[PDB]
Amino acid sequence: DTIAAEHKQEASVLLNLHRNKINYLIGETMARMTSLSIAIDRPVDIKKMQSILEKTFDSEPRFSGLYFLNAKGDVTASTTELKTKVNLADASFFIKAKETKKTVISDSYSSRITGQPIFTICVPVLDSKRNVTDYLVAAIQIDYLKNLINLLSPDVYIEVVNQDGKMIFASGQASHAEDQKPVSGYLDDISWNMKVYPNPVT
Amino acid sequence: KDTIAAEHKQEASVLLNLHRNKINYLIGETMARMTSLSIAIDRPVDIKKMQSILEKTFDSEPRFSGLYFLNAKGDVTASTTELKTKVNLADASFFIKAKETKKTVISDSYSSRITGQPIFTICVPVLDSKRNVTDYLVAAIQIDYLKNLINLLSPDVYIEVVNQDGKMIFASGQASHAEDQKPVSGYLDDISWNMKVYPNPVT
Repeated sequence: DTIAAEHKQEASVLLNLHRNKINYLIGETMARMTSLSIAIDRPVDIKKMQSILEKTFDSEPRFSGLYFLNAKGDVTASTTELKTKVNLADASFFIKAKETKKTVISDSYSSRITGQPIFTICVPVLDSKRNVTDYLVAAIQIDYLKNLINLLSPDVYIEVVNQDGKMIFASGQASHAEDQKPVSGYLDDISWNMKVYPNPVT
Repeated sequence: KDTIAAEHKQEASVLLNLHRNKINYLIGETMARMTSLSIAIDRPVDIKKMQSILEKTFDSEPRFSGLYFLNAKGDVTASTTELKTKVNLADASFFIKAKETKKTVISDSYSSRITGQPIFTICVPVLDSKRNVTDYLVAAIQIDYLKNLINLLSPDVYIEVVNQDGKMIFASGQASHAEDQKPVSGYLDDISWNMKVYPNPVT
């Protein structure tokens, strides 16, 4: 009954290793975007913004894309080469960012631009008068996070789920989890619950 | 029991990673913050606008002793700390290393030439397009702030932070608690600081 105890500890240690890596990713990304939003000289040269987004996005496989929105929510700069004009004024994160005038981290969803699952960090750009003028938007690929976890822990079963039971992603074979209770824990900045299943004793 | 020992040894290995990761994050996030500045600032750099960005950045960030901006010569030309007499940092270890390497540098701990407090600095060279160093972003962080961070979670364990040469960076907790214990220890990612967490003893 006590190889079990060790397997439960190993799980708890994976839980922490893994939340940290993701909490870092998100925290660092917010930090970068916040820097950009402060350092932009007004009025914004859209071409200049574009080159900065490209420099930033280069070599960070984490990013699905990075985008700049006008006050109306039209994508005005984009690391993804667009085939139509895109407007995001209807996305919850947009609406929430506009309202709160605070940074926002969205739930997962399927990218309007790339069609794959992602979640985004949105940072409104403010005025002297504290009006939102523009929005910086970084989108992170969910699958990137899956693989991050899957390469370090292929033989554990780990699922991440949001507050409403939506499956964000799952790593490993669910078989490795049978007769197991999972060790769980929420992330810092999104309300995703990670669940790490102890391995069974042999 | 030996059973309860291995447990406390692990309670401590859990603390090592917890705290290492917290500092590792603190440093990396700060680097990222400065890196993004160098990238997005219009060049050539306007110090008025620079001065304002540093102030905005230093806002709600008890992390910092201060943010500074240096020119190629090492003169502090923007600062979040009200300066009396013109300051130059060309002689600073980290400055020399930064000019040289044209890469980000994380200093060891030392006493602030500016605030007289114990700090360590992150120095990010600002490069022109021909890859020449034109300026330097400098972020100073209070060692105090880090002590508090550890203390906040584990005020009842003994944690020692020491550099590659045996210099005490800081200690958190009462050393009484370390008696008869071997520490679970490990180095940070971006500074050569070795963190040592001493298991709690048995009831």
